[PDB]
Amino acid sequence: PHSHPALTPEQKKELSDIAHRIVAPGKGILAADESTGSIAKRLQSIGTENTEENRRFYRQLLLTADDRVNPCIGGVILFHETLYQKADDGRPFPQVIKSKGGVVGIKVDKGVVPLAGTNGETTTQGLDGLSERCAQYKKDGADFAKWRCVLKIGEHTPSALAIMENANVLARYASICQQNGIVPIVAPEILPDGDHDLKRCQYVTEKVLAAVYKALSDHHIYLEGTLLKPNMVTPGHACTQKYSHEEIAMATVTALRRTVPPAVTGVTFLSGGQSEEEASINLNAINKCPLLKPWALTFSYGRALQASALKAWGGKKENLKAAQEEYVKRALANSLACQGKYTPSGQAGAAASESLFISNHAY
Amino acid sequence: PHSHPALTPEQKKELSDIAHRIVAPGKGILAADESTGSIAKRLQSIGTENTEENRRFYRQLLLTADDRVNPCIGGVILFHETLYQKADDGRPFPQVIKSKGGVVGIKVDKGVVPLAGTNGETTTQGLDGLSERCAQYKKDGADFAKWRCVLKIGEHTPSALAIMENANVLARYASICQQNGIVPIVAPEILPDGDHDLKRCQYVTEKVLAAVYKALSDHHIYLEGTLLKPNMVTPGHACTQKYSHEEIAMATVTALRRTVPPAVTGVTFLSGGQSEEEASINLNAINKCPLLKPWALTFSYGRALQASALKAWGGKKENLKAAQEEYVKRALANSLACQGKYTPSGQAGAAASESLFISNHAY
Amino acid sequence: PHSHPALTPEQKKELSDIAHRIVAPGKGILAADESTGSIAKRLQSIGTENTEENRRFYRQLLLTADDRVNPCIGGVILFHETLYQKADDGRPFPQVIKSKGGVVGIKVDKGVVPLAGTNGETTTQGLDGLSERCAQYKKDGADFAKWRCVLKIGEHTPSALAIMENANVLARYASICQQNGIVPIVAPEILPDGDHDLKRCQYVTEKVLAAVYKALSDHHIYLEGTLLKPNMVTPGHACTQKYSHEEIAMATVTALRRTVPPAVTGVTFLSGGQSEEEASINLNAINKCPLLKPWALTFSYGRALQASALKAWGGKKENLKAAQEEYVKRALANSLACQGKYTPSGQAGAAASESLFISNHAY
Amino acid sequence: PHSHPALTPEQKKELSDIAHRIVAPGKGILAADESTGSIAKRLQSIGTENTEENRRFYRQLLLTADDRVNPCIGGVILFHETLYQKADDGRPFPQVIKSKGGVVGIKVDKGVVPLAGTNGETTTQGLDGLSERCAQYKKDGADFAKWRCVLKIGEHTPSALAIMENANVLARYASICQQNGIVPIVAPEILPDGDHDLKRCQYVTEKVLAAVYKALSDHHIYLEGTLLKPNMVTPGHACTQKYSHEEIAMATVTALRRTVPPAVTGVTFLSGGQSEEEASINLNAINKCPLLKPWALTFSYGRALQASALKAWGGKKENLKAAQEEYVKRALANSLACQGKYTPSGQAGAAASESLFISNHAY
Repeated sequence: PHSHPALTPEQKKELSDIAHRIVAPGKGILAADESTGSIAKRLQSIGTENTEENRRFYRQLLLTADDRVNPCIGGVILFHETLYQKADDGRPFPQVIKSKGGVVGIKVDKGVVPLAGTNGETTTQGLDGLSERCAQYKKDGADFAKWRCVLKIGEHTPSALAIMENANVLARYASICQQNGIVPIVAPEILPDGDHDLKRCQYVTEKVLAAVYKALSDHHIYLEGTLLKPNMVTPGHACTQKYSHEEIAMATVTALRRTVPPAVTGVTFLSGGQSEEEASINLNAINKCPLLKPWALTFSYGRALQASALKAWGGKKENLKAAQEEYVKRALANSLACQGKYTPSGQAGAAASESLFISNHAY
Repeated sequence: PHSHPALTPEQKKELSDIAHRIVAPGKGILAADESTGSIAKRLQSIGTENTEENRRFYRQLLLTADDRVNPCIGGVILFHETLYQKADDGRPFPQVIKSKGGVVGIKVDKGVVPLAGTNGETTTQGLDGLSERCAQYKKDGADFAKWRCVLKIGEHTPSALAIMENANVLARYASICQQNGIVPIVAPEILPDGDHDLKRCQYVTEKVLAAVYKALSDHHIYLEGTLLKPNMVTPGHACTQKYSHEEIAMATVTALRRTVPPAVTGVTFLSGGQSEEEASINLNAINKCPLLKPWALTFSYGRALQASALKAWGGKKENLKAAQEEYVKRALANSLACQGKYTPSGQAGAAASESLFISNHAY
Repeated sequence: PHSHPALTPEQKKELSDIAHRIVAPGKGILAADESTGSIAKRLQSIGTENTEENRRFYRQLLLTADDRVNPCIGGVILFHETLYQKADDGRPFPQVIKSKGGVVGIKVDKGVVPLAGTNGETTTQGLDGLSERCAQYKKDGADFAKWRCVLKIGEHTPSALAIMENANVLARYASICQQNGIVPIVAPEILPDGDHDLKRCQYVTEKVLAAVYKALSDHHIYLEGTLLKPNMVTPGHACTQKYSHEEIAMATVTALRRTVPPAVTGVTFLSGGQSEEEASINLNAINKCPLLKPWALTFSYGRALQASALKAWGGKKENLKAAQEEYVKRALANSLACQGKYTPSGQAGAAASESLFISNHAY
Repeated sequence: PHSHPALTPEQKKELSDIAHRIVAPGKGILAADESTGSIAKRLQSIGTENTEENRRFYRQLLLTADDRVNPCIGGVILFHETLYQKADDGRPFPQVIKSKGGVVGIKVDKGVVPLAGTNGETTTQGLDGLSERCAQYKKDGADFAKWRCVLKIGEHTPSALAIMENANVLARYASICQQNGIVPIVAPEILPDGDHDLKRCQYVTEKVLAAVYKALSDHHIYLEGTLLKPNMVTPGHACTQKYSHEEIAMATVTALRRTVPPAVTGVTFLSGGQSEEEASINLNAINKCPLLKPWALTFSYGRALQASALKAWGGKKENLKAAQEEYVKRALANSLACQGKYTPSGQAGAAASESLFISNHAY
């Protein structure tokens, strides 16, 4: 085929600049774009209600930390509502993140819907009018975006149709984003559920990353103006055989090494149902693995960067300072891990009180 | 490759029923689903401004036609606004049609959107919420829907990307429609512009369809409960090469046979700017073709049915008899054509009616 | 693709004329292409000497079937060896086939080879220097040729790579043939092995059939000059449920209706371990299935038309006239079968055969 | 999809070992696999008869030089013929090559065959018997194989079919090599013929390479035990534009970086028709590209090493030492180039080269 410049060289420069500012060495992303119902679950768990004012409050907390976290966070992923929310001193949240030293992010997908004739599979929707939302959002104060899809490993899942769909739908969204100066973060989230061991996870991950990078090539997306946010190679949470961080490190680096091109600027690992300490330890391990790593390997933790701070606040407005402090600490730990310079804090077991959910309820 | 029934015998049986009723021998489709804008223009050229009760009376005129049209009409495709309009007595339009023996349909796409670095090509949107909307429409009166995808022929069009995407989006629309118990029509309209010859048009038509039914397969579409709305096979509007209606017939059926599996219940053609008489002549020829045709070949005419009828409107109820019979005659002509029973009927009348150039400043 | 003629109108016709003459009403193909090894399996199994002469005799035995067989046989496929073999009357085998009114065909494939990473599934080799061979074969008296690609239904098979590989390989073989003026017989044979039921067999047959034709489109294959040689949709040879001949028929017709374009001239069927009369019953049932099938449903049986003949023969040249009559008998039956006019006296038939699964000793 | 191993750790390791040995710092590949007809091109030129005698003596001349270039050549590819020839010492050529400290490789493909419906595009053959052959070659001393794929850019080429077909045939070739302990060097050769610009070539390159590795994924290939032999991104032979060596590099490295997985152990650039001098200059430049280059960039040159050495021969025995020192000369400078340590840019205007398409005679 032959030439048809989708983006101008000027636009290309913009995307590269931004995509590169986010994944700077030592920085990572804080994912605080949880939807209304989702976050409602968090407030219920402690003893707090889920009101507008409260939401505005909790957010303001993580967002008002001291400048220790400044060289640690390259970006934050906000929820639509939060975008137009003001601080106590009247400062708009988007601007307040700017003052710290990071870029504004915004979730844009409109939830997953089911696929007919598949063993409980889904694809994500939300393309209708996307470009308009992006032009407006760029104007309002956001620079990049996050779009998620959900795949699961099982007997004979994911399906050819599922990997096919999501990978093309992700490329589709990506194209739109760039035409509006928005760096797209592609998130091919695989479920850590099941009795599949580590081997099966690595196998599934590769074939996915292959499917996603081909779809993007066909779609003419500017790789340098993108980011990848995948799951680490890990067995099902119900799996029997335990593995070491070294094995978890090797497996993850290997799959990416065989599927992610060096044009890609960064791989931002999500939390993935892991506790705070595990997340950090795995991040450090991945950045220690003796293999050639051309792209920055950082994090994009949601609750993995919160947990403590959450129950620290506990609704009790007076518990503010202590909470914020806990979170700041978790930020430093990660800043160190993404650069292979972190060391464990404690080998006891203060991690997750709802870990494997199959035996006797959850929400 | 493990199957999963997206539909049960009961689900299937229903979709297969609605499809056979609309394409029943003699019956064709009335596509009067023009958007508020597109119809505003149609009205303005006869002293009628873009006002609701105008376009509500216009929709009523056609709908309130003498029972002679009952058989000619298998199905009527409506728009959101019209679907919720009542006739001058109290009964809503869905019921006016149902009492006449036709089946109700609804247009559900949300227009087109520019593509990822292509040659001015596009893809169609409208998947968000489609699911609930399909159920609300079912509850309200729609038993079938319409989605339109537009292709273009050129030195490098349609592109490989173009074909793939437009085919994937139609299949996703199709599935969701079938779950909600609504028959989905697939309309992959190629453009009749440019100086492309008949062979060019035919050949392009062949690639796109092959990929379409192949896309339908991958999503597990119940072929028997669907309708294909293709652009008839003809050269470009700028072509200087004359062709008989016979040649045009051949290119059409030949193209169909090679890509349309016999499971498909019916194929309804579009006009494409061609005069209503010619649309009827061509349609009649396609049906007189010696080649075996396993699927019904009828019509879905909008302009080719409203042209003259509207052209004979002056203001109120005066032409509310003159106009009706006009469209009635056209229904009676096309009903014969879908049966190879349309006597040539030499067009020995006044000029064709759409946008006729008597433009200076009259009287 | 703008439009690039890969075949001329002159070229096309020749293909379609040969393609049609083979599948005329009553006609069917005799697949006596039992290779040097595969024949030994059925020759030196019963002690009969495996030798070129004995092989030479056997063929001429079937090839001398009087004029009664003529109308029943459209074409005969031979092994490379038999092509260059003459008869006792000094005449070379091809000339005799032709004087009978049948077309001469030959197997061009070079056997299957396993794929690394699959669960026992294979692909086929044999394209090297095929054009050269096709020229020599046309030159030598051959008008058509066949190539087989075998697939298997299992726990997780067939795999996407299986479907993809065998399908794209068939399309290549076909385009080589068409250029040399050779009618190709695509043969996606799915083996009846495994404890899978009827519906399952239909499902995996549907996807395999959708893939094959999409590939041909991409390769610019002329469907009007080809023949499809598939297997019948039946349960595995280890199923617990018995089904009626009407079921296998309805399952077979519906599947083809959902995948094969009306442009395809004919479909030749495989025996697949069926009894001679069982294959006969089935072929007759498919021809009377109330669904509208647009193609010629005929046979391409080998063992099913040759079983009794070998046995009747006994290696004694003195049983000649008996052995032939066994073949002739079967040809007639299936001649009546390929057109739904074959009913055993009484007009009621046998359903099951083995039943070593549909009883008590299966649980 | 489902997990299915193809190679054991035993095989993987051995594969990586040979691969890394070849693409070692300072080492590159000598391509002396010139078929009888190809050899007859220049042997006739240097007044020497085309006989196995001098053909043997020529290849010998290349091997029997001084060990000053041993660190230079890591691999040598020959023709089937030379594999079983011997030197004046009495020992076989592969012995000579092994003792000299180099890996023996052989060409397995059987030329290019034309594809119908295309604008003069081909695809390679050879797969038949491949496995049996490679087994024979390895036992004989061969360790790596070569397969040439051809791709010409044009106003209508490469076509999807050309890119699809050719990529899968390479995946097939590799898989078989792996199962036989042979390291497959895949090479999608882009042709410099045409008037096209530098950007156009890069655009196509990126598309091709994306399709190549995608196919490698589905076929379950071990990329660590594979090598890539691509062309450098340059303008067409009839391009009226002038480009600087560094600019040529940039474009080439970007194409690779945008599509090639870190897993790929080495990238052996093909001569492509440049003068020995610039072949080294461009390769040299490519290594000075400040962008991250995670895979060895080296050479796979034939004429680019033998060119001057041929002139210094012309079928004479008195010039043994003569011709040799020219080869040693060529090899060394390229070892330095593969290290980015070859004399910088400057020598571009003392002699210039064939570029009549850039003078006033191109109008």
